[PDB]
Amino acid sequence: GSTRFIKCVTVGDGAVGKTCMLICYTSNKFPTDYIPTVFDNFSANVSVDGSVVNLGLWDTAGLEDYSRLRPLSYRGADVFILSFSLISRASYENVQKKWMPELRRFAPGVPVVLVGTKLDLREDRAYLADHPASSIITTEQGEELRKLIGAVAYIECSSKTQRNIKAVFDTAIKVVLQ
Ligand SMILES: Nc1nc2c(ncn2[C@@H]2O[C@H](COP(=O)(O)OP(=O)(O)NP(=O)(O)O)[C@@H](O)[C@H]2O)c(=O)[nH]1
Ligand SMILES: [Mg+2]
Repeated sequence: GSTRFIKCVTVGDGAVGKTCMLICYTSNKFPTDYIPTVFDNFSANVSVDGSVVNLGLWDTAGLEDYSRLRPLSYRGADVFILSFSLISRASYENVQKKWMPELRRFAPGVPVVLVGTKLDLREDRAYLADHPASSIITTEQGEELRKLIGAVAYIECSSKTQRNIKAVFDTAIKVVLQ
């Protein structure tokens, strides 16, 4: 009758973990193989701050070949999740250079939740030992990116260890409702 339906579109570079995060959100576990390029999702009656909502999750591919389809998905969106990987400075720079400009262009004033993915790798000593320090985005650098591009919230998460997965989508709801 009145339950709000929220269209939330997740975007960001190839291989940052957008699909794993959508899958992890409903299944509460890390999908370790057979990951499709896109897996749309939904959760019903999600209660955030006592308010109940249907959250529709549109997955999008980061692939360059699908760049003309993406704006078709942006149409009618209530909120975007804009993802980059915490162990990829390149993905972080693409947020500034590629993703935020496109969202601003096709969907001005739609709130953006910035999300840094793969938090487990940022905290993994072998991973850190074997990659340049400059590749790694620290929380202060993510929060700065949030202000710089004008996103409304910033969440760091790991699908692999289930850190802050629920917070990503609870934040997506809050930003639409508050
Ligand atoms: N260590 C770690 N790996 C992750 C995490 N999430 C995703 N991955 C790994 O990251 C790779 C890409 O994940 P995927 O969800 O397919 O990324 P995507 O952003 O949907 N890629 P596309 O843009 O091509 O659809 C996979 O190898 C996957 O296991 C995470 O939290 N931690
Ligand atoms: Mg995907």
